[PDB]
Amino acid sequence: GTVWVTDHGNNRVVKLAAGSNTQTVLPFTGLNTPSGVAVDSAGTVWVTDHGNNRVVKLAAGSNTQTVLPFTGLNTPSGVAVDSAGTVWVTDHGNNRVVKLAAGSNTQTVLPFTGLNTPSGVAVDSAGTVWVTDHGNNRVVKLAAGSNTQTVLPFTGLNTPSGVAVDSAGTVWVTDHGNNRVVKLAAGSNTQTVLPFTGLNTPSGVAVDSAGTVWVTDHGNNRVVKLAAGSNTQTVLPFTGLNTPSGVAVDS
Ligand SMILES: [Mg+2]
Repeated sequence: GTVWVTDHGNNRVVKLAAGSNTQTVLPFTGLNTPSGVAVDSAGTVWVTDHGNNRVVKLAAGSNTQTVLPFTGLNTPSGVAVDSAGTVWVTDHGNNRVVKLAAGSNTQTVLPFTGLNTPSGVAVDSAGTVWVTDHGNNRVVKLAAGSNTQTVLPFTGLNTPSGVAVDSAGTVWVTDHGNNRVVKLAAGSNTQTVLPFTGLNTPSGVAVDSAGTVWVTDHGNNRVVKLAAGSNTQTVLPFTGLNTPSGVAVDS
């Protein structure tokens, strides 16, 4: 239930530990316009350091930032990590999605086709990869071991900015251009719209195993949350956010 946020406008990553209402600032260094964040159950944090065309990670309680050995990134927009430690990145400026398997020294390009300005990525424990294909107003997926993408049956998306998936295969998307969050359950082809209100250019979404949903409400400099079944959003007690770009939660 810990929440991490890329506080883009302030070139920093903040967190609110489970049970705390006072954020901490993580000791990343030299970030610029950081665009997204991913975490694992060990509390390692990965960040797309967008303005520096790189991906960095920080282990829990450390003072060591590691630059991951990706190649040729341009304006990278989002990151996802699985329990095996593979890292996926939406390489926005190159219209592609790349990954580093844990322990690999060079990235792989995923066999998506026709992407434009991809904005975000999520993975599940089966290794399925979902991408917000922002420039085409759609969400695409590759199943583990497949090289044939499919397009999810969302409707009416505009400049979608981020995606999250749970262990049941439900998919949530920040439909940025429409100021809303939409979801599709696994066996569903009819989206619902979550009861957030007053969102402005929402930038990212995270879910936990209990079905709580957190959203970086970028245009209002805040993070909002709906617990599973809730109909009233809660503004988290972060302070000083500016143009926040992404959010990740752990269990
Ligand atoms: Mg973004």
